[PDB]
Formats: sequence, structure tokens, C-alpha cells
Amino acid sequence: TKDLYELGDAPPLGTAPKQMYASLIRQERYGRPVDAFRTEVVDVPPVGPGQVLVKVMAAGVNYNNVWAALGEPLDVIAARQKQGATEDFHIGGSDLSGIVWAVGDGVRLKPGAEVVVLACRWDESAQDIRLGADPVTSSTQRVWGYEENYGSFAQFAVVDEYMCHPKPQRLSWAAASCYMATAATAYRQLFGWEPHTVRPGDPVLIWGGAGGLGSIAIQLVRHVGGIPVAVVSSEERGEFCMRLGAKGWIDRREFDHWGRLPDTTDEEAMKQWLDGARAFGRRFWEVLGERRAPRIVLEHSGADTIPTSIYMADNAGMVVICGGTTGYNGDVDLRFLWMRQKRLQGSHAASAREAREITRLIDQGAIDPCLSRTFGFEEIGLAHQLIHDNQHPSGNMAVLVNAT
Amino acid sequence: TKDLYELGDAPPLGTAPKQMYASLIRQERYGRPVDAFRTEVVDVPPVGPGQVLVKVMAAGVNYNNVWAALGEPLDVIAARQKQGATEDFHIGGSDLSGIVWAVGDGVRLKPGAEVVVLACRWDESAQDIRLGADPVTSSTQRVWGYEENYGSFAQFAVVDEYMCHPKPQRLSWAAASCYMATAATAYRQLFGWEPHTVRPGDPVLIWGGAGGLGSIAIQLVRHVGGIPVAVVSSEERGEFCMRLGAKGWIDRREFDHWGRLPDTTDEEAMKQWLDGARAFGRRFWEVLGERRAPRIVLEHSGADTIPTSIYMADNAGMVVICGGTTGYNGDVDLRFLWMRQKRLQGSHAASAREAREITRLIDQGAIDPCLSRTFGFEEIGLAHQLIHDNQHPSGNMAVLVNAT
Amino acid sequence: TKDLYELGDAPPLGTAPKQMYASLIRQERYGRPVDAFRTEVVDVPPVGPGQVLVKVMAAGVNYNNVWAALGEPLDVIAARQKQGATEDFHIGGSDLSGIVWAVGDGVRLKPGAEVVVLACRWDESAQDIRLGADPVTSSTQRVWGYEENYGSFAQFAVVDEYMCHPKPQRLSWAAASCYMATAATAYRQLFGWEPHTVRPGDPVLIWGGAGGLGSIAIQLVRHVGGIPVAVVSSEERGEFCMRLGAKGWIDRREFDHWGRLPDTTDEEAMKQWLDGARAFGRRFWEVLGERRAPRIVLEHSGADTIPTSIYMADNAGMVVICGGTTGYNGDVDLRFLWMRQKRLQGSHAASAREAREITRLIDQGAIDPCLSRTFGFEEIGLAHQLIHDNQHPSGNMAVLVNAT
Amino acid sequence: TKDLYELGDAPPLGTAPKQMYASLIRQERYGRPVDAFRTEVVDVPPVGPGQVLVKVMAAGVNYNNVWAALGEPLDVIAARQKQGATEDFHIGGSDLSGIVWAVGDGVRLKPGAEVVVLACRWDESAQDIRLGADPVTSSTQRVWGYEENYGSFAQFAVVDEYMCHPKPQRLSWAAASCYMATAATAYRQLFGWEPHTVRPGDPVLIWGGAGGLGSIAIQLVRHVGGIPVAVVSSEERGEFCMRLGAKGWIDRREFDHWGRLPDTTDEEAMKQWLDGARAFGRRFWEVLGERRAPRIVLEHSGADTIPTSIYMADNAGMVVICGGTTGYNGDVDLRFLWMRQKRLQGSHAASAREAREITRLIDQGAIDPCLSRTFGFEEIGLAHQLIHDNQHPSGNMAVLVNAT
Ligand SMILES: NC(=O)c1ccc[n+]([C@@H]2O[C@H](COP(=O)([O-])OP(=O)(O)OC[C@H]3O[C@@H](n4cnc5c(N)ncnc54)[C@H](OP(=O)(O)O)[C@@H]3O)[C@@H](O)[C@H]2O)c1
Ligand SMILES: NC(=O)c1ccc[n+]([C@@H]2O[C@H](COP(=O)([O-])OP(=O)(O)OC[C@H]3O[C@@H](n4cnc5c(N)ncnc54)[C@H](OP(=O)(O)O)[C@@H]3O)[C@@H](O)[C@H]2O)c1
Ligand SMILES: NC(=O)c1ccc[n+]([C@@H]2O[C@H](COP(=O)([O-])OP(=O)(O)OC[C@H]3O[C@@H](n4cnc5c(N)ncnc54)[C@H](OP(=O)(O)O)[C@@H]3O)[C@@H](O)[C@H]2O)c1
Ligand SMILES: NC(=O)c1ccc[n+]([C@@H]2O[C@H](COP(=O)([O-])OP(=O)(O)OC[C@H]3O[C@@H](n4cnc5c(N)ncnc54)[C@H](OP(=O)(O)O)[C@@H]3O)[C@@H](O)[C@H]2O)c1
Repeated sequence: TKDLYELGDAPPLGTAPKQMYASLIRQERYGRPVDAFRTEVVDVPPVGPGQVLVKVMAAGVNYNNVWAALGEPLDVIAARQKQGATEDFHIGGSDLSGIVWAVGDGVRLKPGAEVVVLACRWDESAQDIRLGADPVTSSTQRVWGYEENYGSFAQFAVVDEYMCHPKPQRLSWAAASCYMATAATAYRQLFGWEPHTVRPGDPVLIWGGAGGLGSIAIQLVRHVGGIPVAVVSSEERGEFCMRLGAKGWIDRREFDHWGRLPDTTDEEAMKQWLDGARAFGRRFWEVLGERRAPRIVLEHSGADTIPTSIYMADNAGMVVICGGTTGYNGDVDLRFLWMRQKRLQGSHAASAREAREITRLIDQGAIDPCLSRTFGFEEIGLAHQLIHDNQHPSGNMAVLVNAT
Repeated sequence: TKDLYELGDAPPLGTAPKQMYASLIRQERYGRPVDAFRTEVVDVPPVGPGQVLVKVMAAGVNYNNVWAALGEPLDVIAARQKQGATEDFHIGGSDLSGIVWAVGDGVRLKPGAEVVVLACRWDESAQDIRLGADPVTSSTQRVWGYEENYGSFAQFAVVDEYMCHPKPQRLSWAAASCYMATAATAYRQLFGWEPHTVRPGDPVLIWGGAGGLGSIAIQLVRHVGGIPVAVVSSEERGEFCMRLGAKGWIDRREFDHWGRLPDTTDEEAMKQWLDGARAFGRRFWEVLGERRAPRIVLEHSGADTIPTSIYMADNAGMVVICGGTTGYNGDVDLRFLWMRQKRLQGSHAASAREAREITRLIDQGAIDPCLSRTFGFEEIGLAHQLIHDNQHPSGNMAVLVNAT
Repeated sequence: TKDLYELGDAPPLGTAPKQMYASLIRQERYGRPVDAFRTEVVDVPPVGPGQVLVKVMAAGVNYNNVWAALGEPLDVIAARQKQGATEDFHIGGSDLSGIVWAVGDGVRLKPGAEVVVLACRWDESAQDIRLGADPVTSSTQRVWGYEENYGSFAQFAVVDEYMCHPKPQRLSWAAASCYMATAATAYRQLFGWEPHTVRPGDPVLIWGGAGGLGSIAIQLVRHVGGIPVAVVSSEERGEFCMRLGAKGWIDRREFDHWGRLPDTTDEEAMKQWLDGARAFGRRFWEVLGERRAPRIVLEHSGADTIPTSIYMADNAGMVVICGGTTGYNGDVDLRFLWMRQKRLQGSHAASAREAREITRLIDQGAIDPCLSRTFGFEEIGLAHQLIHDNQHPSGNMAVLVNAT
Repeated sequence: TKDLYELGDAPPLGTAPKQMYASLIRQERYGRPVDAFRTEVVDVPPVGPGQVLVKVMAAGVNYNNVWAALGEPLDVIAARQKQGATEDFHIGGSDLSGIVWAVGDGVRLKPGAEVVVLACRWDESAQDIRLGADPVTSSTQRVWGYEENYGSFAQFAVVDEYMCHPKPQRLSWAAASCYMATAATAYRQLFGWEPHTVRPGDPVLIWGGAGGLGSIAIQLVRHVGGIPVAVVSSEERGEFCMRLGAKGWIDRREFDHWGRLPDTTDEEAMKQWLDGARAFGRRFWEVLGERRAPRIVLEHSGADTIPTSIYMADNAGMVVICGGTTGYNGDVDLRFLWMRQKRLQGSHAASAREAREITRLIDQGAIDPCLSRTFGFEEIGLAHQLIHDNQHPSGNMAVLVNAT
């Protein structure tokens, strides 16, 4: 019976160790992700009622850990110490696959269970949830591993039972760890906002098709008989999108109207803007082989693309957005929005139901998680540096923890 | 049997006259609405299958006729002559009450029927409608009396049967003519976009509460047990909103952050903006008597207010907008939109179902059309000049045609 | 500091007493409700986390307590002792108004809060709820006060916080206690099953219009601009329905085709049945003043009426049922159901959201709880005997507990 | 230019012939389908506005033509002559693939277009449709080729443009003609009744899995990641269901509680019935590998199975039914229905949107039409005799018309 076990090792099934290895960010090393992370020994948090301790086999890589490593737009360690927190470190990571190792009171999962996690927490007793709100939209919702300490970049992780989903048996630990953040988010975007869900025959414009969200979105649209049109910044990435089932792709480099909308009273500026948007639209028609608009636009690029997305969406269509990679000003030409009765929908993460459904589709082989590269535990910094520099490969990445 | 009948007079019931009085805009008098309209004699258009000729008793006043009179943002007469049209005049008007006077083939309405109109046309055989689209959202939808010639500022008007709704018997001709454009639009905004419809207990932020849309919206929100908070620009208008059932009102003059959003990277500008939005939010809490956000925001003011509306809406809430009085740049802070999963919904006019439902509520006395002033046929110019100058009274206005 | 307080009295606010008065059913007095209940002193159950102790001011009367008193179709005390329960008595009651007197850990309500209860419990951690089920439909749902011991026929009652709703201030304790079981159930029936919810202009057939459910249903249908047609068994009861806003009423005594459906191959029997159903339908047309079918049928009478309800419902309409007063065989002629694409929907109780919404409408005066008679605590037996004998008055009844 | 062309031949593209070959039922040969049909020459009906004349390449086989051939439950020729019809024959057939040969006024399709038909007509100007009804549910809806004369058992057929859908290019004429009636109906059953549509992970009980509806249903359920459990009457048919993607199958011959429900007060009869239903339920659990209920039950067998279907459906689940092969008494135990809040939904045919969507899935290869046998034009009688005698093969059948 030991305080600390090496990675790959653990106390007897059913028992939590006092301490563990984890990858820590500290304020004194805020900056370039490559130098922000270091493996250290820390105390394992307590397992409360309704919680489990997971032996983490692999963990996913995420934009949010880049933010954490930089200390912007927020000093996570300081923001957390105000809440009354004692730790002067941050353990990130918001996707994982692993094995349930110990269980708290009231839990139905048993030690040995293979799980993947949806890295969202909420208060199941919240007033809004009680009166019918989807938990992920609760005032009490927060992102596990980013808005809270003790994420998945750790030998063991305490998770609430409701966060857990059955690991698809066909997947490696890395592949199972890499997908939930992007796949479940894309699934909620495309199928979570009635009555604007992808139907057979629907063209769907997918920004960043070769990226994490986009790679899952293309497969989902194809799977339901929709017509996925991907946007990319290289032929190589376009080819990846074709392999995933895209109808075709549009090279964003061939346009230069990207960015905020001019004042709608600036007639010359609007005419210039419209020229670019219409050129993009004609290219969309070309890829589609017909003069039709996308019924749904899968957004996340944000400021650069939102005006085009709004223009492109069909009458009674939806632009659904879960981020703003290029900036947070989403400039809408209200005329397109109201006259054609379009929906601009914000979306974030997924419900437990959605996490379970996308997991089912992945398990049955309808959808591939698109694992592109696997890192060792000592390479967490390198992995996030790649994302920081926009040099990460297409698809999703993973880090080995206890898995070999 | 005469070619032309004076206002108030008509051929025998069942028979269309060859000619009629109508209020005409001509290009040579484009400009100030007060001088744009003149009564002239014109040929009555043919009544085709599925159409009826209505003896117009009263007609509603509308922003769109101001646009028509100005010749901006479009020369309606020229835009229409390109389509191949022969007329060198425009007869506006997009709300009416009247009596069915003659019927085309296949029509179920009989002469004598008292009707009010939803001034929207669409092709009932349209591809999109056939595949399930709500007709008002069709690629084939257009506004009768504005996007088409021969509106309701005329002794008789040809309308398609599907545009017709039973006139509430309790209303004067003026009151029955004044309401459809605003009341049905507000009804679609508040009850037409599942799952974001007003429920008992929901706070609803209503811009322009004393205006046409707002006056109906406050009553509708109150009627279903929601909590209407009105925005106004005077105490007198606030008092009107209270009489309509508002919980309270906010004076927009007390804030100065109105307008487009700064670049989200401009930290000083954003902090200034947020200070104003939060001040507005605290005032909202005060009127409500509790720290809660509006679940639905009824928009139409547009550029000045949209950033505040987006900020204000509750998690999983909706900002629904049908115009842009102050401008067409709707600037969204994507962070508020996606992180709290908010919906920004464009809406326009109403479906026939919605027109019929709001008519039912008005008929049964649940909702008052808010007729504020009635004009004579020779005062159509004056009436629209008032709107042009923003000197029109609260509520909705009407013009007498054949009614005395 | 005393073990036991007389009705109307209590320990200091914030403190639970060791014992209390309650109205008990015991197996040795199973039978006629009038002799089944007796006031006794019992131990007050513990208040756990998330629970509160309510000082019960008044309690509602309910069919279910008749079942309990009879010992059919279930010996509640025996069924409960198998679960491992120790008590040899049953304290019924499934509606109450009262004052929060003591609170468990984690509760947001404070002592002094005036509440009414939705008498449904469920496990907020249930698997089905976690994956998106409405809690009232959970595998874990059960009726508080009937399927569990220690209901509201008691000086104090332990309730879970999620069961609580704010007592409308305008109502007496009796009126506030009498409504939730029927009003929230009717509200879920009529507004809870999208897309089949009552819209302005919809005719709605309401069985038992003068009864508990029906009295609320008529008001709700009228309130939203629907057209309520009530079924009754006397002119006096018809007149009550008119006062509540019914368009008119149908006397069920004038028909004799009630009951199970004949074999659909029995042509003479079907022709006889259809003759009665069509006669009922023509009477419906008469009350309505037009040849239209009800879009929604509010059911609960069950076996006698279901075949007629199914026949009557409009194309794409709904028959929604929450009980089977006359029997549990609901015989459907599948031809009417499939050819006209009708919905037969089972419904039970309400969600917390629905309980809160109907409470809001009652609070604002849109809906009256229809309190018909108030009893003293020693008359609980008499009150339920009335229901047993079908001699109870129209509307809803209540029993005073601590209220005077 | 000839009056009459042999099968396989036609006038020049764009031109309708005066006469055509067709397969006729006449009253004097009502009875066994094998002797009810005879090829004769008839006049081709006129092509009106919005209509097209299709050169029929192949036609589907259908239960409804058996009814027609028998003259029960209706003498179609007599029922139609009362409407004022002149013909003393009936040309059946309600599925077809073919080539548009001539077009009426206003039509967008061009001669040469390859189409399959949804054999439903409605009035696009109907009051109910105008106020929002799905056309297939209209008071004006009827089945083309059965409720109307001049179906697809004819060299040419007049169809309304809205009935037409693009023929999947990969399919033979026979395969394209065989699927719409069953595939679109099953698609509406499973995906047409929000919020009860098949989701990934949902078990679905499918009666008649090897049949027309069932064969499509199994594929659809599998495709969306649901778990299809088929009911069959032979091992051979079970094996077919496995090939289509079923999780497993249940042999209905192993149970004998099938049929109408006993009176719910008959305790011995109910206990016997429940024993059979529970045995069926345990077998369902076995096939599934877990103790779960089907969320959706795909019904059509009717009287024999409905009580079991209602018992089997999960809490808040749906039994959706489009026929009653075994009889029209659908006996519901209201206790299961209301206490567990289950939906019993009638469904018929499909909307145009649904026909187009299932066609898209078939075109893309997600779904196979399951063509089991193709007949010559002179074998229409034989084909329907097979169905009459329940000796037809699994899947769907077709008849060649102009195709070779
Ligand atoms: N729960 C959530 O809210 C949630 C979940 C997942 C992701 N997100 C957010 O969504 C965004 C995308 O995530 P991801 O995992 O898909 O990242 P990713 O793998 O980096 O993919 C994003 C892709 O967007 C494209 N892109 C970059 N700049 C662009 C521009 N100016 N215009 C158009 N496209 C551009 C790039 O592809 P090309 O260069 O080929 O165009 C890029 O690879 C991130 O901001 C992320 O934080 C949010
Ligand atoms: N089918 C459709 O799409 C449809 C239908 C109806 C209306 N609309 C559009 O909706 C808009 C409003 O229509 P309405 O009939 O209600 O007109 P209205 O009667 O003039 O009411 C609009 C009100 O908005 C308020 N307002 C004006 N400037 C504002 C600002 N800068 N910030 C905030 N509030 C301001 C004013 O009230 P206070 O000064 O008291 O704030 C004004 O009376 C118009 O642009 C109209 O064209 C569209
Ligand atoms: N959560 C739930 O599931 C829930 C909630 C509330 C009620 N329920 C159930 O719903 C049923 C009605 O409840 P309630 O509170 O409204 O009771 P109620 O006050 O007794 O009203 C029921 C009315 O139904 C009518 N009725 C009786 N026999 C009939 C017959 N053979 N045909 C047609 N109508 C008949 C009677 O009115 P006329 O004689 O005037 O026709 C009677 O007053 C009960 O079985 C109850 O248990 C269930
Ligand atoms: N638009 C519409 O409303 C529509 C559309 C299509 C079909 N339908 C109707 O739906 C029904 C089925 O159509 P289909 O095309 O699938 O016919 P089908 O190919 O004959 O399949 C029906 C299957 O049901 C099963 N069955 C027969 N008797 C049964 C019993 N007593 N209990 C349980 N299962 C039984 C049989 O399979 P096993 O012997 O292997 O169990 C049979 O092959 C027909 O009545 C048809 O008229 C309606």
C-alpha cells in the first residue's frame, strides 16, 4: 500500500492512492505552452457521493489549455484563489478515457468500468434545471478541467458519475480520449436545436472542415444524407475533407472580404463587401452543383466569417456557432436576418444525452474520432504549443497518461 | 351601371367597377410623404381564380409607405417597371378592413364577407412550401401593397383568398384595419419560434413598448402571465405602457452606450460599453423586483439596441427581431451568444395561422388593436409625414376609405 | 419546548417538533372512507438534505385517498411493509398549502416561506432524467402521499424542496391547498404535449367539465382563446361550466352507446355504436355553431368515453387522458386513429415547470382554483366518503389542518 | 401519330397519346385477385395545369389493390360512380417509377425527367393546409390509385407535379417503383412525430420485420444507431431481418395471448394476458441483452398486437401505427398509457418532404428498397393473389409496365 504509483501502475482496483503524478501549470511559468507544463506529484482530491475516481488512460488536447498556459484572457490560478482555493497550480485537461478505479456513495458505476467523459459540470439541484433547463445551459454549468482545477492531465481524476459515458471498445485509449469535446459539440450544433437540425438533402456549410469540429461535422452531415461543403485553407486539407465525405471544398484564401461588417450606410464599403460574399456564394453553388443555399452553417471561426455565414444561410435556416477563433465581433446584417427569417444560434459543449448519442454513433462505426497524433505525458506542452502556433495536424490529438 | 363610383358608393354587391379612386405616388412627387400622395382615378385590376375584390373600408398606415414616398432605399415604380410593369404610379397600403365585393373562380368567401387582410403573398405551389416551408418564409413571399402595386390605399383591392381573415365584429372599420401588420408580427415573434415562446412567469424585454409592435407585445406578454418590461423615451409613453399591462418601464434616454459594438480587442472601449449595458441591466432588475434576465427580447430597433439585447437575454433565451429602425448593423458579442447558448432570431410578418390566431384574441377582447388616430383619405400624406418625422402617436393609425 | 403541539400551534419557527397530529388509515378500518380515518399522534419524520418540514395549513382532497381507505386495488400498508417499512398506518394527502417551518442542508427556501406542493417525487440523479427525460415521466417517479407514507393529512409534512411552489398571496389556505393535483394535471394535458397544445380558435371537448380537472380545463381553454365544449350530467353542472367560460355543454345522459367498442367485424353492433357517436358529434356541432371537430379532447373518464373521444378528435388532433374513472379498457378504432393521424396521449401529474406556470396563472387571477367546500380535520373521512359516493360538489375541496 | 402504342412504345417525347393499355378491374370480375385484372385499352385522361403525364416504367404492388379486386370493404367502382363518375372500371396501382412524357401549364418538370411518385393527393388550397396542417393530414387528402381511378397499372398516368420525386439513378425501374408506399410510411412513423423520433441507442420493436414496412424500418433504425428488434413468424424471415441489421428477432408463434384485451375487471383473464405479455417482454430483453423497453414500437399489425405494443413501450415512449392487418380493435390498457405517459400515434403515408428524404437516403445507398420479385404486366392478378393468400415473399414487389 503506497502513497504514490508510477504512471501505468495503481493501487488495487477499488482503492484511491494518496498522491499521483499530474501535469501542472504554475504562474511563474505562464507563457509559451511548451514551457508551461511540468510533471509533479500532488495530492489526489477526495471522492464524494456521486463521484468516481478514474485511472486516466489518455487525455485529449484542447485550445482551453493554451489559454490556461498563457494566463489569458484569465489568470486561472488567481481567479480560482479568490473563490478561496488553496492550490497555486492548475491541472488542465478536459477530455479523457479511462477506467473507474474507486467510487463514492450512491454511484451505480463499478470499478473496472471503461469510460470517456463529457467535461461539463452543473448542479443537478439548480433552480433552472429543476424548472426545465437543459443542464448544459444552466447558470451552474462550467467546464471541468478549465473553469475548475484537477482536470485530466493527471494519473487519476475525480469526475461526477453524470459526466461518464461508456468507452467504445473498438477504440484505442488515445482515440477514445480525443473526441468528446469536438464530436459532442458538433453533434449538438447539428442535431440539438430543433427545428433546425440536419435532414437528408440539406446542404451544410462547414467552416474549418479539416479541423476538430469540422472533421466530425462532415461525417455527421454525410451520415444523415446531407451535403457537406467544407471550407479549408489548403488543397491537402481539402483532400482530407473529401476522404471524410465532403461534397467538395472552398479555399478561403481566394477571398478577402473577411472580417467585421462595414457600417451599413457606407454604400461603397457594403458594395465591396457584397462582391466578396457573392463570389463566395457562387463558389458554394459550384461545389454543390446547384443554386441552393446551405440550410445550416456550422460556425466557430467567428468574426472573420460570421457576416458571410449570415449571408449564406437559407431562408428559415440557421447559423450555429460555438466559438470565435478569429475574434468575438459577430456582425450581422439585420436585413438578411429578419427578411429571410434566419436563426443565429449560440451553442456550447453538449448535453449528457448528446454525449451518449455521439458515443453510440462512434461505437457503431458510423463516425470516426479522427485521432491524428498521440503524445507522451511529458509532451503536453509541445502538443499545446502546436495548437498555439496553428501547426497542429487535421483532426483531434491525444496524450497518453497511464496507457502505454 | 357606372365606370366609377364615389368613395362610400359601389356597384351592386357581386360586381366589380371598371375604375376606382386610389391614392397614388408618382416619381415626379417623390420626397416628403405629405406631398407624395394624390387621389386619382385608375383602372381596377382583374380578379383571377382564388382572388377576391374587397371594397376597402379603412386602411392601415405603415413605415413602408414612407419608403415608397421617398423613393428610397428603392424607386418602387422603376424597380417594378423592370419586371415589365406598365404603370407609372404606386398605390401603397398593406393593411385593410373591408367587405368582399366580388369573387373569382374557386373562392369559398362570398360577397358580403367582412375581412381584414394579412398583406403577404406567396406561391402556394412553391417548391419550398411543397417540401414543408412555412409560406411566409418562402423564396416566393412578398409584401402586398409595397413589393407589389395596388395596395389598400384604394377604393377596391384585389386580394388572394388565403390573405383574408374574419373581421372582428366589435371593432370599427378603422380599428380592424390598423392592427394586422404589427399585431400578427409581434405574435409570431413571441409565439412563433419554438421552443422559445413566452411562458407564464417569463420576463420579456420589449423595445419601443408604446409603439405599434410594443403595444401589442405588452398585452400579449401580460395575457399569458409573462412579465413585460417596456423601454420608452418619455414618462407619458411609460404611462401608456403601464395601462397596457407593463410591469414597469426603462427610459432609454438615461443611457448612452447605444450603437455598434467596439472591436472586442479594444479593452477600454469594451469596458465603457459594458458599464452602460450593466447599468441598463441593473435598471431592468429594479423594474422586475428581482435579479433575473428576460427570457425573450422583442427587437426591432436594431443597431442601437442589439448589443444590449444580446447581453440581456437569459441563458438559452432568444432575441427576436423584425426590423432595424435605427440601422442594420446588428453587432453580436459572440461570447455572450455561445457561452450562454442564446438565440438571435430574424422574424418577418406572420403566417396565415398566426394572423388568424391574433385576430381571434382580438375578437375575444384579450387584446386591443390600440387605434390611436384615424385619418381621412385625403390625409394619407399627412399621416405618413407624421411617421417620417417621428411625431406619430403611440399605438396604430388608420385611414378611412369607403367607411364614414 | 414540547414533544407535541395542538393543531394551529407549533414550536418556534425553524424548529421541528418530535411528534404531531395526523389523520391515519389502519388496516383494521379499511372500508368506507367515512370510518377509515382517525386522528392520532405520530412521530415526525426526519428532515434530510434538500428537504423541508412544512407546517400544513390546509390539505386537498383526492380520489387516491379513497383507494387507500378501501385497501383496493391495493393494501397500501402491506405493499409498503414489504419494502421494509415499519409503520402499520397510512397518512394520506397529496396536495397542501403551508409554511416552511424547518429546513434541511442545502435548501434555498427559508422558514416562513409560504408554499403549495406538487405531490410528485423522483430521483434527480436517475439515469433517465440524466439522459433527458422529464422528471415526472421517470422510472423513479411516484406520487407523494399515496405511493409513499406521510402525506399532507398531518400537522407537519416533510417535502423535498423541488416539490415546492410559491403560494399565491390572494388565496386562502384552503383555496391554495385544493388546486395543484387537478390544475397542474389539466395544464400538462392541454399545454404539455407539443405540437398538440391548445391554440386560439381551437375547439376542445372537455369530459367532466364541472369536475376538478374540467373546471380548470374550461378556464384554460377560454383563456387562450380556444372554444371549450363541456360534457356534464345535469343542467346545474352545465350552468357551472357556462360560468367558467364554456361555449356550451352536452348532457351525456342523452346517449347510450357508452362503453367498450364492439368487435369491428360485428357490422350491426358497429352501426349501432356509430349511430350514437354520430349523434354525439352532431350535438357537438350544435354547441359549437359550426361543423368542426375538437382539436384536443381532455379525457379522464376512460372506458365509457374513449371510443367517442377517438371518433371526435380532428385530423392530426389529440385525445389526452390522465385517468379512467369508468374503467381501464380504452378501445380504439384503429381506422379513425391511423387514417386521420390522431394522437392518443397518456399524461400524469405535471412537471415542476408546469406546476409553477399554472400557479403563476392562478396568482395573476387568470384562473380560479374553484374551491367548492372546506372541511375540518376531523371530517377527512366524510370528505372522501362524498367522493366515494359521487356526491361531492363541482370543483375542488380542501381540509383545514393548522389553518383556522 | 397513332391513337395507341404498344407497351414499351410511346408517341414522341412531349406528346400524350389518345389511348393506352391499362390493367382493369370490373365489377363482373370482383373476387379472387388472380381473376380480377385484365389488360384493356382505355382513353388517357387529360393533363391539367400543374399535372404531368408519366410514361410508367414499373408499378408497385399493394394491399389496397386486393381490396379493390375483392370489392370489399368497398365497391370502388360504385362508390366512385356516385361521385358522378362515368367509368365502369377501376385502374389501380399506387406506386410507380417512370419518365415524364408530357406536361400541363405551370409545371417545372420537363419531359424526360425520371420520377417516382408519392401516391397521395390533396388540395393545396385547402383551408386546413392554409392554416398550417401538414398536407397528408388534410381533410382533402386521398390515396391516388385507390381512392381515385387511373392509378399506375397503366401505360401512362396523370400525376400532379407535387407528387413527384427524383428517381434514384442506381435503381432499376422495378426497384424504384416498389418502395415509396412502405419506405416513406415507415420513415414518417419513425422520424415524423416529434418529439418521439428514433435516436441513437433507442431500442425499437418492429412488428413484421421481414415485411414491406419492417424491412425498411429495420434499416432506418440501424442507420441512425438505434437497436432494431424484429418480430417474425419463421427462422428464415428472422435471418432476413438479421441481414437487414436487426439486433435479433422474436418468433410470434411462441406466444398465444394475441388479440383483444379482456375486460380489465376480469382478474383471471388479465392475469393470463399479462403472463403472455410479460413472457414476450422477457424475450425482448433477451434479444436486446439488457432489461430495457423499446422507446418506439412500429405498429401495423393492429388488433392482435396493440395490447402488447402498449405494454412494451417505454415511459414517455410511442407506439406508432399505420394499419391494422389483423383487425381494427386497438385495445389499450389505459393504466399503462397514462401512468407511464405513453403515446399511441396514428400515421398514414408520408409528406412530400418525407418522401423526398427517404428517396435521398435510398439514392445515397443508406437504405435498400428490398425488391423481392418482379412481375410482368399480365401478372398483376397473380401478384395480388400472392398477397391475398399471404404467400408473398419478404420485402417489396413490382410490376413491369413499359420497362423491359
Ligand atoms: N464547447 C465549445 O464551445 C467548443 C467545442 C469545440 C471547439 N470550440 C471552439 O471552436 C473553434 C474550433 O475548434 P476546433 O477544435 O475545430 O479547432 P481546429 O482543429 O483548430 O479547427 C479550426 C479550423 O478553423 C479554420 N480557421 C482558422 N482560421 C480561420 C479563418 N480566419 N477563417 C475561416 N476558418 C478558419 C482552420 O482550418 P482551415 O485553415 O483549413 O480553414 C482551423 O483548423 C475553437 O475556437 C474552439 O475553441 C468550442
Ligand atoms: N413584418 C415586419 O417585418 C414588421 C412589422 C412591423 C414592424 N416592423 C418594423 O419594426 C419597427 C418598429 O415598428 P412599429 O410599428 O412598432 O413602429 P413605431 O410605432 O414607431 O414603434 C417603434 C418604437 O421604437 C422606439 N425607438 C425608436 N428609436 C429608438 C432607439 N434608438 N432605441 C430604442 N428604441 C427606439 C420608439 O419608442 P420610444 O421612443 O418610446 O423608445 C418607437 O416609437 C419598424 O422599423 C418597422 O418597420 C416590421
Ligand atoms: N395525475 C393524474 O393522473 C390525475 C390528476 C387528476 C385527476 N386524475 C383522474 O381523473 C379523473 C377525474 O378527476 P377529477 O378530479 O376531475 O374528478 P371529478 O371532480 O369527480 O370530475 C370527474 C367528472 O367526470 C364525469 N364523469 C363521471 N362518470 C362519467 C362517465 N361515465 N362518462 C363521462 N363523464 C363522467 C363527472 O361529471 P358529470 O357527471 O357532470 O359528467 C365527474 O364529476 C379521476 O379518475 C382522477 O383519478 C388523474
Ligand atoms: N400509408 C399507409 O397507411 C400504409 C403504408 C404501408 C402499409 N400499410 C399497412 O401496414 C400493414 C403492413 O404492410 P406491409 O406492406 O409491411 O405488409 P407485409 O409485407 O405483408 O408485412 C406485414 C407483416 O406483418 C406480419 N404479421 C402478419 N400477421 C401478423 C400477426 N397476427 N401478428 C404479428 N405480425 C403479423 C407478417 O410478418 P411475420 O409473419 O413474419 O410476422 C407480415 O409479413 C398492412 O396492413 C398495410 O395495409 C399502411
